[PDB]
Amino acid sequence: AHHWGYGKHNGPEHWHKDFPIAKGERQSPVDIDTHTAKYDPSLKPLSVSYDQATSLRILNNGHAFNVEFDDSQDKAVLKGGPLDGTYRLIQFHFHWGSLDGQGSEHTVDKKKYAAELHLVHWNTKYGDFGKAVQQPDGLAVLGIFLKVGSAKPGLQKVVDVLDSIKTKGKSADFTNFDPRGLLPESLDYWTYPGSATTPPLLECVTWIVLKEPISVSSEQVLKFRKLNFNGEGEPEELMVDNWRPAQPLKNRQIKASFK
Ligand SMILES: NS(=O)(=O)c1nc2ccccc2s1
Ligand SMILES: [Zn+2]
Repeated sequence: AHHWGYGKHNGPEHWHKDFPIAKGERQSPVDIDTHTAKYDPSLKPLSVSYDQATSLRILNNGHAFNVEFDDSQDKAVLKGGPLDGTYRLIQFHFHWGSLDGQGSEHTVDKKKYAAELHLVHWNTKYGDFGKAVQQPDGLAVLGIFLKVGSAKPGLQKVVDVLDSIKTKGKSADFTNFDPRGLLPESLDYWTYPGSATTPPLLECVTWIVLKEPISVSSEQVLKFRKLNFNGEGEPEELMVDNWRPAQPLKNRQIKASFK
């Protein structure tokens, strides 16, 4: 079974041994060089339709926590932008640092943000998530940077439940959470073809990374950093620095939706 992580012996630099696609041609995340990203006037506005999103549960999976959604019909969908077709929200999660100066997976002109939110959606033309991840256009991940400043009121419900899912394998009911409260004002974005950022690192993702970060408070992110990678009763390993660093861009172009 999987033994990868973000510790001292099993971290990103080791993943390729079990998952050789780690050294593939379309791996994520990447550094976004803002000057080299070309404005593409053919890119459409992003359609984020979360009005009917139905959250169910929050889970500490040992590498992050996932806020899970009922994806058994088109309730919360992403379309437009660079996408063809309709992509259904399945879960969101975050990556964050041990300090505010790191935590994001994507970087912007080498800048690291304190954290990064990933809203994961699967292409409905493939019928289920597990089939979608086997396709080059199977997933669309909306990435949103977090900076530390003013609190995000829409995040507080998430923060407050974390004490109940401290350790790996714990979950809690988490209904009625509205992901719209995690979105910045602007939907300007960068897009490129890439991969999942955790094993198995499948090359199935159209990345949509919003330019505008959301602000969260230092107290909010401090509570992320109280989570544990370990299971109950095991030696405490704080869940921090659960980010994969930037990977080679290779033969890819990053496009901008904005001038
Ligand atoms: N961190 S992320 O790319 O949003 C992501 N990682 C994974 C791993 C397995 C399946 C899907 C995804 S989507
Ligand atoms: Zn992620």
